[PDB]
Amino acid sequence: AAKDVKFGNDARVKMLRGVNVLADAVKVTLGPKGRNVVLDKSFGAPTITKDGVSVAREIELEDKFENMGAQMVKEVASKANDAAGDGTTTATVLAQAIITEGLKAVAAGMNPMDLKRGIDKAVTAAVEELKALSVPCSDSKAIAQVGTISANSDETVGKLIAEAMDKVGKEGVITVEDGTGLQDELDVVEGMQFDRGYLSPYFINKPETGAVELESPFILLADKKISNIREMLPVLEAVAKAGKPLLIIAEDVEGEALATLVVNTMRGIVKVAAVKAPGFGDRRKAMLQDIATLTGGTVISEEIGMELEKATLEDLGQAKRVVINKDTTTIIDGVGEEAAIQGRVAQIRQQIEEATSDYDREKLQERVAKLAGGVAVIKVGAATEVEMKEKKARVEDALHATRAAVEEGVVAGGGVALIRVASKLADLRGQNEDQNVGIKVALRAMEAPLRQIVLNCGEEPSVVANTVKGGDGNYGYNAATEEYGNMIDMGILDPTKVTRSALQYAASVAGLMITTECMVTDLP
Amino acid sequence: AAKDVKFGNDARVKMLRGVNVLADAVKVTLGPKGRNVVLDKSFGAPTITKDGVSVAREIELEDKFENMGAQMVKEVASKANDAAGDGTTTATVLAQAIITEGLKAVAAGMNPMDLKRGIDKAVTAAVEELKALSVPCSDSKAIAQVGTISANSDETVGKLIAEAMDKVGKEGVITVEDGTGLQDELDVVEGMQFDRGYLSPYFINKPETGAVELESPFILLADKKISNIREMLPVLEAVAKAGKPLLIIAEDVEGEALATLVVNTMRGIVKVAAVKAPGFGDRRKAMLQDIATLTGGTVISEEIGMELEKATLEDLGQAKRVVINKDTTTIIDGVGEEAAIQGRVAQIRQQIEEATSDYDREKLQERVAKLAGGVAVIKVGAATEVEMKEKKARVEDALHATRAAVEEGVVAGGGVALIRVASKLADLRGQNEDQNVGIKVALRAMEAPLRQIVLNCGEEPSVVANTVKGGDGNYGYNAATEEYGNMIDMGILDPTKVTRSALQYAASVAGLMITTECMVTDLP
Amino acid sequence: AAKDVKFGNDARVKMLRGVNVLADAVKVTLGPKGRNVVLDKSFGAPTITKDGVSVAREIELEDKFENMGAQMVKEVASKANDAAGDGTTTATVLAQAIITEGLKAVAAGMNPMDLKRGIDKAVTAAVEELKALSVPCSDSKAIAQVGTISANSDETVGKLIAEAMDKVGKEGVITVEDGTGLQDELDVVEGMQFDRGYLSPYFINKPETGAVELESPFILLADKKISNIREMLPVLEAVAKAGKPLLIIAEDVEGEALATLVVNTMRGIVKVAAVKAPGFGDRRKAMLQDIATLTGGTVISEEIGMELEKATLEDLGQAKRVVINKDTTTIIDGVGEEAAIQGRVAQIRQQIEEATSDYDREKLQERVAKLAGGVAVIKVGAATEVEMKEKKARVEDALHATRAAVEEGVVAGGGVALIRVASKLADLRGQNEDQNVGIKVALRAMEAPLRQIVLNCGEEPSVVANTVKGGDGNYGYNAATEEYGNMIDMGILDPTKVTRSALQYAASVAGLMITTECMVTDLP
Repeated sequence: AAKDVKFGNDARVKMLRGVNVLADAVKVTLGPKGRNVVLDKSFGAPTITKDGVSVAREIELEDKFENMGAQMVKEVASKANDAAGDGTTTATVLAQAIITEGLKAVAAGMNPMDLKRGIDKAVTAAVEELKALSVPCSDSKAIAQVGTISANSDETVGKLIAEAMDKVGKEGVITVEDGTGLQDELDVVEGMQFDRGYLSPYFINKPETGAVELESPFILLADKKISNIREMLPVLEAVAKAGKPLLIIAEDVEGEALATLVVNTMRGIVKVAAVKAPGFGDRRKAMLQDIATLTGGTVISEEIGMELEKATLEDLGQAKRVVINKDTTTIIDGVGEEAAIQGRVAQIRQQIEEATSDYDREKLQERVAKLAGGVAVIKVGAATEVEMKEKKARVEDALHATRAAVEEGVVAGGGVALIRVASKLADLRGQNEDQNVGIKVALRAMEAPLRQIVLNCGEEPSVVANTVKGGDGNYGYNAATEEYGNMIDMGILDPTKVTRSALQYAASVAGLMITTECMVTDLP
Repeated sequence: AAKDVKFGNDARVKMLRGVNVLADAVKVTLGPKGRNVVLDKSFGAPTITKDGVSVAREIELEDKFENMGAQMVKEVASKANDAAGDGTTTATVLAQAIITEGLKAVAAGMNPMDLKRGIDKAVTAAVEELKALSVPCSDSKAIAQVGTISANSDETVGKLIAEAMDKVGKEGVITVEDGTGLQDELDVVEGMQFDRGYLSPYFINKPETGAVELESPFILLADKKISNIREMLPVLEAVAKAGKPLLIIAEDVEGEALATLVVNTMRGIVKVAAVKAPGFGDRRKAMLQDIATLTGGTVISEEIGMELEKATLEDLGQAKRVVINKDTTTIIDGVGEEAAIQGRVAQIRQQIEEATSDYDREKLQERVAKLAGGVAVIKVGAATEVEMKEKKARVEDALHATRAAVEEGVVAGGGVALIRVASKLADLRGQNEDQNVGIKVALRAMEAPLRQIVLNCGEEPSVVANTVKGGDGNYGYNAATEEYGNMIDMGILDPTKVTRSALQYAASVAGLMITTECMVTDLP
Repeated sequence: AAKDVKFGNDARVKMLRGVNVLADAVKVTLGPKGRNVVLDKSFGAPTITKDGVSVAREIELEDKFENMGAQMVKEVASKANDAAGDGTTTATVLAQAIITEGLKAVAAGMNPMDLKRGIDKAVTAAVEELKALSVPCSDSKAIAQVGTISANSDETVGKLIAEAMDKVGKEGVITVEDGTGLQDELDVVEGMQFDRGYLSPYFINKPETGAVELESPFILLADKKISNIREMLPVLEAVAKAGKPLLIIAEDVEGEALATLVVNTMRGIVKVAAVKAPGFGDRRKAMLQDIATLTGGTVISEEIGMELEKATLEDLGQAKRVVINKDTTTIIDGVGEEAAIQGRVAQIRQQIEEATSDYDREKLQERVAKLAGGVAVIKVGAATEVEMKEKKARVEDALHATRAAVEEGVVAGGGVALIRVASKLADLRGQNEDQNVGIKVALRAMEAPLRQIVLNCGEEPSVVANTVKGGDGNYGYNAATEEYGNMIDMGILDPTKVTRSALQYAASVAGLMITTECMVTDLP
């Protein structure tokens, strides 16, 4: 369509107003004294969140140009989220900051392109700086501190999380769902288990709820359904022989097998029952050897060198016992050597370091966790729904933050780290003057986080910042207690990684943004 | 789409105007001197209700922002209803209340987030408080009082309700339907009975209307239909032998079977007839063992280790007699040991405490009531339809209220309970000042219910409230009689559970709401 | 539709405003001190580029006539891209330039048609001129210089490119993809390899990730799928005898074959496995002889004078070994004489020089590179996405530019070359006066590039231009260092070919454009 082009200052200005609106709408939610924003929804009821990125996304401006600037900055808040799911708001603040200044300098008559570089360098610099301050977050305490700090100062959270991690381990999986009650709840799965119920409800062992407890069973794995393919009695009778319970897994099982199966297990002929494998072809199949191997079984390559009956009783796997309901199955413990275990695990290392990451390493580690480690889930408590949301939301950030803290350590919160590394680069210079300004600009913006925080407390951003800059190391203002001191001893930690991503992502765009000289878009 | 963001005061105000509209439109219906509201409907004729939640839902504002506010408070009114189906209006009032004050304090320049905490704490407190005053509602008298009080002071109601509960028991099921005449009517089903008529209309025993009364029959249950599968005479003749009438249940029955059956019961060979089982597959089948075991019969696992004829006359279950029409069957009594009865009941305990609640525990408790207790239904009398609606409505509120009072006890109505526990927390304080205000705010709001009721009587809300606050325990104003006294002895009872939910749900949202600093929505 | 015709000056003016808009919007991005532009997108986020042609495309004007003018000049910026993927901005500058002056001269009352010729001639001349100064770019140093200068002065780029070229050779292929990290990364494939993984995952030789390494295998090539056509064991067993591993290639393979194949390679009968050929019918088949001939194999003319088993073990090709995962296959080295190699290559010469050029000579030289040379890929580093683009973008430009400098040499950048050849034609004349102006016009415009560059540095375009014109040979202003000197010694090189296309394409349209006397289009 016919366009509307704008150059220089006009364009910039527009762009900036755009940015500001977005920014301003995200600032409000920064820090312990951060406030909330309400996002409307034709869908259901409006949403109340303090999650910066959540906000960002909803901002769209009528002014095509104002809008563009907004639509750009929006991505820092975004990328920041994909990186480590937290720090979003914070990040944004820095862009807002950088850009403002930047533009002011371009308006000053400097070459934007050098400004950019000056900034870029000043940042590359600022990063090593942080990696310096980053200190390992390893004890459960520290971890509880980041979770807590992340969840807008909710101890219960960090506390819970810390626990989970302390249990499921390092490669143990952790997820959060809506809770039934109003209290938060932590459930931890032990050993091997999955989401499959029994097809033979009649085959319930001891307890109710479909509770099956095949004492010392022989696990059996397949690659097809069993309508009338019931042929396999050898294998079957082989255990009727040993007189041990039997667990089964495969594409499925028709009543033909079940029926007879019912009365067999009934008459006391053979205590047995079966449940379907995971889910999709490559899925389920991809997950069985593990199972077998675990319990010491011999998966049936219905597709390779094997067949139905085509298999001995010793091929089966063995485990202490099992527990099944109409939706889940669990193995108490399949006697299978660690040489096998860590083995089946070791081969997961390539699966691990994958160029797929998102979705891959996900369902991946899951098994990895079930394959020796543990799986945990958290149920968030809330009276309302607009509450469960917000709540469960913050719970995840924290969940991520901790994950980031662990892999990349932490540094002093309250935006002191940055403010601190800024002083450290007070002597950083570039190829030319513009560039030096470009650097100064950035350093200057690094005070943003801190003083937005302060401002969210109705206090002098500039006065605090000062006294804070006067200090050393981790001397920092505690907005919550309204008194200075050691940010770390006070447990106000920021996972090094977020602080870093926020600065990078922020600049990465701000940088470009301030080098706009023309803008094109459609007509009103 | 292009948005419209609003920050601080502006946003808040709008939000509040929105709340108010909603609230105000729901207040009007509070208390005995509560009035009605009319909800238009393109559908048919307008609706006239005094049900707060019914109203809330209908409120939508043109001002995107005023609307958001309303869309939010609307949820308290809602949740309150999912929780215990009553107190809705009341709940709302508190929010309205909490928010008003809250905002005023934010305007005062206080940190909203502490305000929130202050409130939250003040509430957690207020709750134990109630759990304190809650006293067991067990006698039918009390139960009639909550029903009555619930149904805007209609004794006939509480009266009827009390009766029902007194009959069907504790686990007996109770439902309300539009009645035929103008008088309310209570029907109570005794023993076992469902909604299936006879396929063989010709097989009518004694009375008319298709009235069947097979004396000392043999009940038979299957899992299939019988077109030409008429093969089964062994089992048949076995009874022709015994000379007893026969009842049948299964997926269905074709004339082939019927035809022959007709003349058989006719010529006096075998007095019999049958009727289809419950409804859906997993439905009906799920409901048969129960039938069997009861009368002492052996359901036919047409699908498992069983077939047609394959079953002895002894497998059949027995009962005194039965009564069927063209739409309902009923077993006078199937001699089946209590070992079996309570057994089939005890195993319902897991079905009971189910993470399904809504829809599950319903049809569930139903059978439960039929497997020992009793079932009841109420027919509401009304000349018109616009009446039959309102009437029948309130009837349920009470039906729920009672249910709630039973399980969670009760406390003094007139919003005295709250006003009372408020005084009890006159010394509650929080971590900082803002928080103390936050608390104070909340206590202050707990006078809302009471003084709205008063206002709904054209009387000094503040004057009453005072005298009421001067009193102790359950001293309370009786809006209806316009005179003070003991709220309990007067039978003005509120099921503890509602009073509690209304406060919780109300705060839960209100709290968040007063921490709004920005709002985003689409353009006008 | 009803039209709107405009004649002479009116039309022209409109047409010009149109051009200017477009032009002006592309100028901003010229040179090291070039700035960026933002192209909005309803799609996702806005785009930030410095790529002239990228911009051009987005420009459309509301004024039907102003629009036409823009729609015209737009093609120079365009064609310039199809020609050598760079110089786009620059080209545009010249048109803008030529047109302006031209029109002014038509307004001067000259015959436009001669103006055109004068220009055309002036250009043909200027071209030989360049071809004169063009000097061979052959050393890696020079090659990195154009890369670098093309990628807005990024050495890392020219550096990287220089290397790749220095590896893959002259006919080696080079491509750029988004990298994983933030660092740019260069990967170079050695020998023969394509994008096909193993269908027999179980057939993983040594390493994980599905790593197969058939040591000294026999390669097999076919023209069909092998479900049950398993027939061919003579061929199979043939190698089972020689005890060598085996690689296969054809339409496909079904389990029937795999399954058995599995246990064979398992039992240590015959270590083998297979992977599908390239892709489409003509495709895959097109690429096999090459493979065969390479390893010294005999492709199976399943469609001609051959069949399944119909083929001896000696038909098979042989290679050191192979490397396969779930996605790619690679031959370490098929022992195949060079008489064969360069032969299968020599025949590619006709394929090469083709009238299809685009898409033809692409996938073409690919094999060519794989049939003796080497394949290379570059991964671009970027924190954001809006960065990864711009970055990766320029990277290609350079990738192109080099490609051009090599085949057509280079000349002095900073638009000196042109300004230089301009002085060389100071005595060029044509058939009549108008024509002489036509020439003069053109020469005059060749200062455009230079002084736009200067202007993008906030400096006197005319002042620099002078001092630069006062110089000789490669004396030129260095915008970046803001100081004059030898453009070549400074490594500021422009692939001769681009400079030429830019001038040509520019004039080609400009010329015509200035001979507009009427314009037709639709009504507003």
